[PDB]
Amino acid sequence: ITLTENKRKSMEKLSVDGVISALAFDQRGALKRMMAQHQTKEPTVEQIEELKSLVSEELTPFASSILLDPEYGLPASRVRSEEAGLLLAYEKTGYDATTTSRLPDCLDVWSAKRIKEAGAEAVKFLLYYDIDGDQDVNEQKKAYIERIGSECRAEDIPFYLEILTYDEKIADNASPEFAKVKAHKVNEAMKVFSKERFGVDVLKVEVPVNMKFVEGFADGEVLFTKEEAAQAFRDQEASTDLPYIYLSAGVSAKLFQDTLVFAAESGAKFNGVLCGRATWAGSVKVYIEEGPQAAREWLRTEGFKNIDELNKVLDKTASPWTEKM
Amino acid sequence: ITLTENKRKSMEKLSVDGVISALAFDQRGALKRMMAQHQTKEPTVEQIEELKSLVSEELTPFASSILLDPEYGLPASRVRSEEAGLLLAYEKTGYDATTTSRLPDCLDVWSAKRIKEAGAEAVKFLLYYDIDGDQDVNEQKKAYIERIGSECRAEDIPFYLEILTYDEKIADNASPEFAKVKAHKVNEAMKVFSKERFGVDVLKVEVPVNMKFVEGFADGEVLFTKEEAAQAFRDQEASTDLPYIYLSAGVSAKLFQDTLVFAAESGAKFNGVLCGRATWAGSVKVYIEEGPQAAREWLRTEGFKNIDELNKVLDKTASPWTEKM
Ligand SMILES: O=C[C@H](O)COP(=O)(O)O
Ligand SMILES: *[C@H](CO)COP(=O)(O)O
Ligand SMILES: [Ca+2]
Ligand SMILES: [Ca+2]
Ligand SMILES: [Ca+2]
Ligand SMILES: [Ca+2]
Repeated sequence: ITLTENKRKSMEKLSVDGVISALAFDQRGALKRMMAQHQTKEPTVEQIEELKSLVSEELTPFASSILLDPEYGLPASRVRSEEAGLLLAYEKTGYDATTTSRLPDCLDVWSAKRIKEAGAEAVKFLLYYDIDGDQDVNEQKKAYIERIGSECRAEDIPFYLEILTYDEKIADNASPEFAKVKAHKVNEAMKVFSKERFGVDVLKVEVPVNMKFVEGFADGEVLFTKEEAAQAFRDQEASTDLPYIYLSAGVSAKLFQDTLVFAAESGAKFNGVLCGRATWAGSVKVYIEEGPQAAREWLRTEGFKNIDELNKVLDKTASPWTEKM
Repeated sequence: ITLTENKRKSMEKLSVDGVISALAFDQRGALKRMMAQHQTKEPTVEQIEELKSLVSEELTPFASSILLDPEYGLPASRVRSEEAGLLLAYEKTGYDATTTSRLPDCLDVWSAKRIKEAGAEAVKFLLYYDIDGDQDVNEQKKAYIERIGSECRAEDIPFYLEILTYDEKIADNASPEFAKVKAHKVNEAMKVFSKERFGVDVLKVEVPVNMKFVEGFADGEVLFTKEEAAQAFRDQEASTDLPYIYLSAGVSAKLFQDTLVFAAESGAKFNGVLCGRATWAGSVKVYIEEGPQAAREWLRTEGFKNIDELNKVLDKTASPWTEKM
């Protein structure tokens, strides 16, 4: 539903047996903030590019594909395992914090055609979306996604749409107040962007619940029973017929793995993950303070353990996207 | 050079016997300024939408198609002649005069898909381009046209690219200084955007010379001879294999008509025109002052006479785009 020959071939290069076990490292401003916590000077371009190349070289042998940004990640893309596919990010990093609109914007000197010419098997785009937000803002966001979806249809390259939800009136998405509305924000946004007019091939989405407030997982206030959390996962599955994959949102590797198990037990038929920080977060401190060689040894030990255990979990929880397309 | 079935059918709906005799009325800010100089109050949306409808309803019976803007011309597009095709402008009007980059920008809540859904047979986009300008600026512009070209391929709708040339250093493009380089600006820009990667189907371009400085046409200072001018047109013909049409550029109708004859004599194989103010400008004064009914009679008399004379010149100067495709 309903891949062209070329789009199918690219999807196969990004997955194994219909499951996407992709490594995500297109973070730019978020990576800079992480490195800023560990050194005096400002993170330089050589540091950004080198660290991306280390993660790509050491960990892509254990992923079906890697997501990188064209601004700092092109060197890293050339050192990935020959068995791993490539996704390239298309959006500018971050958003304007002085306003609530968080309007999307493509990299200035890039296009879907140039992403394909750079060797990518997919275009990835991040959209911030408040389903309950200003209707004129959301009309502009939907028109923008339509353009990108049309680009990808013309270039015949899969369109991976990442949706991060928020509320114009809630400052912290980690708060209990946002947790109470998160399922609504996520599942209704997925329903909108599963419409044919947007040309999405795979949705990259948050889990529809903040697991730190679910019974059995919560260390403090409990907002949801397990059955209530399970129902949010079943609503998410009932919100789209497209393939969708989960992002880690920077939670610990263990919590993300436990969440995937819970998702599968609840009835969610997710088709993999695009997991970033939960895998390689710890390499940042080591690289900045210890250097590149020490970072390699971290990736070969702690990094491998994160992605290896994730792969074991994906093997028993994820469903193949070939059942949907 | 090649067209899909639907792109070819749309091109036929925009032309007559392979000739494009299109009426241009996508003006917005410029039209508002023409109205402001005839009344005290500020022009209203109702006035703008009504005048576009009068022009569309009265003059489209004598044109192969009409170019309108989605912001005020959608009512006018519905009262157009059944035999006239529709083109819709896609770009935001004007440019920021505080800088020299003149970067393109699409209408916020529009896309090629929505333009097609609004009933258009083609997408029209305007690009300001200085072939000698800042290389990074032009790289961003080229990337931008690639996206729009890809959209139009996906939606299977002809892409009409309008190129207006300028110089980052020369303020007035009507000056003698700019006339001595206009041929370089026009012809070289046509070479760039004739490349397959931009997906252009038709170019809306200026004549490669300021005829007001050509021997026999200039009422004062003479910069070029007819032989030098004729060579500029032959260079323009040799700069693209795509169909291309001339824009009136606001010059007098008589001068524009004489330029089409001179172009055909020099060897230019242009495929039509997109003429606007030179055909209907006189109705603005009548409409604002004498009202909508007086403007209608002006269009049925003087307005018809203008477009009728133009069509008679086109029948003796324009070449069919079917000979290039
Ligand atoms: O630039 C600021 C953003 O919050 C960082 O996120 P990003 O690196 O994924 O674009
Ligand atoms: C998506 C990045 O583009 C996945 O990032 P993550 O750290 O897992 O949330
Ligand atoms: Ca091999
Ligand atoms: Ca489903
Ligand atoms: Ca299973
Ligand atoms: Ca005619």
